[PDB]
Amino acid sequence: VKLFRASEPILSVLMWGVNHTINELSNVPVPVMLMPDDFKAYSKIKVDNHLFNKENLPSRFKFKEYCPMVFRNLRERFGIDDQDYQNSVTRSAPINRFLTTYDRRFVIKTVSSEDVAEMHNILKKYHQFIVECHGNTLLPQFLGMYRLTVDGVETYMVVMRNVFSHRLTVHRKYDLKGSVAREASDKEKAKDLPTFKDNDFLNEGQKLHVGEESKKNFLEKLKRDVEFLAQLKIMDYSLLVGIHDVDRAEQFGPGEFDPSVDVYAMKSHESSPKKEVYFMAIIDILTPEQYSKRFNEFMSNIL
Amino acid sequence: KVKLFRASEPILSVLMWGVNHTINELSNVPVPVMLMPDDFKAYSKIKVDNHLFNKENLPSRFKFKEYCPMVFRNLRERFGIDDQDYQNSVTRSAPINRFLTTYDRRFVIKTVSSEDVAEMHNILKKYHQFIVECHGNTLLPQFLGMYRLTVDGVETYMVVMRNVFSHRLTVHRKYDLKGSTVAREASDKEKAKDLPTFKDNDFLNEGQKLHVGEESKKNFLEKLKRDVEFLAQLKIMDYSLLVGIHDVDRAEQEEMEVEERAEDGPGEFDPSVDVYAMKSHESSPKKEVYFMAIIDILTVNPEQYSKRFNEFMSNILT
Ligand SMILES: Nc1nc2c(ncn2[C@@H]2O[C@H](COP(=O)(O)O)[C@@H](O)[C@H]2O)c(=O)[nH]1
Ligand SMILES: Nc1nc2c(ncn2[C@@H]2O[C@H](COP(=O)(O)O)[C@@H](O)[C@H]2O)c(=O)[nH]1
Ligand SMILES: Nc1nc2c(ncn2[C@@H]2O[C@H](COP(=O)(O)O)[C@@H](O)[C@H]2O)c(=O)[nH]1
Ligand SMILES: Nc1nc2c(ncn2[C@@H]2O[C@H](COP(=O)(O)O)[C@@H](O)[C@H]2O)c(=O)[nH]1
Ligand SMILES: Nc1nc2c(ncn2[C@@H]2O[C@H](COP(=O)(O)O)[C@@H](O)[C@H]2O)c(=O)[nH]1
Repeated sequence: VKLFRASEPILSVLMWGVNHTINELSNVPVPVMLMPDDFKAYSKIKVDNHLFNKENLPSRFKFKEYCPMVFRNLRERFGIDDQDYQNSVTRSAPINRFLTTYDRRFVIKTVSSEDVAEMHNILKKYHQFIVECHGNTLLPQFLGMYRLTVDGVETYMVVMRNVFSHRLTVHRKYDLKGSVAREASDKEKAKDLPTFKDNDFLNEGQKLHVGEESKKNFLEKLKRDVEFLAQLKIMDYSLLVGIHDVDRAEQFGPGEFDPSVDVYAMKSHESSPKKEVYFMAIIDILTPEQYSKRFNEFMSNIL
Repeated sequence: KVKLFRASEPILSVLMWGVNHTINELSNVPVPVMLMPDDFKAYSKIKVDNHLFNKENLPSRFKFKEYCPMVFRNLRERFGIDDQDYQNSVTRSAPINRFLTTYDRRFVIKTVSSEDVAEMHNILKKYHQFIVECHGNTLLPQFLGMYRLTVDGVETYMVVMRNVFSHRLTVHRKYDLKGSTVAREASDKEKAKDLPTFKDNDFLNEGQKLHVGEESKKNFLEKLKRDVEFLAQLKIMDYSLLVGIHDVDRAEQEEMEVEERAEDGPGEFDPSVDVYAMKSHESSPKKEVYFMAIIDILTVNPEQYSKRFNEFMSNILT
């Protein structure tokens, strides 16, 4: 029994919406291949309830899903069961725009009209790339795209796999581009979880010890990714890096995690100083050669 | 577990889609302690525009309206119908025949007019009360859902009710009885149909009689009494008693000829399912099952119509 109780009616519509579309899809046969029209397709539902079911939900609202067959396919290729996706969004209000499902597995990002256009723009190629690389990639994993209409207002959302662990705490965040010079602001430098940048990183001497095992895979991955982003003539994307300090945690065991769920996590190396878990993925790709090449190096340095 | 809502006509796919949709939604809605007055003016309305998506069985564009859903859910409960069952009966496979039956013959789906839906609203509060205080024991139509479908910009109203007839037992003869003083008979056109709808004068001509025996006759006549009086209270007129007769032996042979043909439990029913069914008196000639319900509830005035109706239906059985 799902009430879709959330701190805000937008979020209730979202939960209602994700629940409705996933159910709907469960009655849609899984096709032998995606078709070009699936890339221009959408489900639209308009709800108008008179004197009924008002407790958590608005009486009137619209919910639109973009390209449901493509995103259902992406979920699969990313190793994600539709029923778990649904459960993550609906069992409980997502929490604090940049939201997270209650179980921290999926990030829910508000985006713009042009963003959604940019997405349509790259979606066939992005899909094809996901196929070719068998789901293994540092790129953002796009799970669903949606427009909500509440109180006459439209709101676009993209749902992604969370870069960070969902049960492990992060002690560092470093947004990295590799160019110029970027730093953390005074105002921000004193927040609980500071979003440091390139220079703040190098001026700390911070390195990441994953061995040459993990580094070989990671770098091979990184280049094919940024090459793809470049071939798409895209840029200004960062490498989000999270650092979890095991020991500090002690102040179901520490450092323990499920690689199939925390897809970006990486164990520290034997021959390494402190014991930690790193999280590394490419974020912010919705907007060339020079940027890629550079970003590729700067990243291959800290490691 | 996939449901395609495959059907001969888009309207039917939409119906299946809608009952399925509204039942799931209702499942995330607490069962109230009691119904509230707004519940009697409530409705749900969904509007779908699919673009290049999910077009095999459903239209791309349609609307589904459920009237007073909280009331009808509660009605289903008081008639001992589980929502899952109802949903399955409607959605597992297309209704068949406007007048439809669920593929499993448990429920009837009648296409009705805007006026009908209006009349349903007029009487809905009192009907519910009357169903509460007779504990669901009535010859009246038992209403389970009311819907408006929209396909190709055309509106279609439907009411879902329980089948007057058994869902297993075959009917071999049926009558529509009113008791009117006017003449009422089966047309020449009708008589040549497979299962003709005979009328008042045909039933009398045939010397027909229904042998239910005294304990059942009383329980029936007591239902009829409050039912018609209730209908009388409301402005209601010109409803009929639907009478279906099932011949036990004839069915046994028909079954027999059904196997032999393919080659190339004894006149009983569940009274919690076949709610209008009565066995024949243990002293009847032929062994029989009857089904008897009032239908169509949406000079002579209602009170006198009821009175007429009553005395006739009372002389129909023995
Ligand atoms: N916990 C978490 N934070 C993220 C993730 N992706 C991006 N972020 C953070 O959320 C912020 C909001 O997005 P942005 O400000 O870059 O538009 C980002 O700057 C980044 O610090 C993620 O997957 N998990
Ligand atoms: N008495 C009553 N009639 C209604 C109500 N809602 C719809 N109707 C009637 O039912 C028919 C169809 O209404 P519609 O739902 O198509 O607007 C019309 O005759 C309309 O007046 C209601 O809440 N109360
Ligand atoms: N659509 C709609 N129609 C109504 C509603 N209330 C009444 N009607 C229609 O208006 C007629 C007159 O209302 P009444 O005088 O019987 O209360 C009803 O028989 C019904 O057809 C309503 O709330 N919604
Ligand atoms: N099997 C079955 N037939 C019904 C039921 N109610 C009405 N009918 C049939 O529907 C017709 C009467 O309603 P009509 O659709 O003409 O208004 C008659 O042919 C009658 O036999 C029912 O509950 N079950
Ligand atoms: N009443 C009755 N009729 C039968 C029986 N067996 C066959 N008949 C009838 O006799 C005719 C021949 O049936 P058949 O033997 O060809 O199936 C058919 O009309 C069939 O309905 C039976 O056991 N009882």
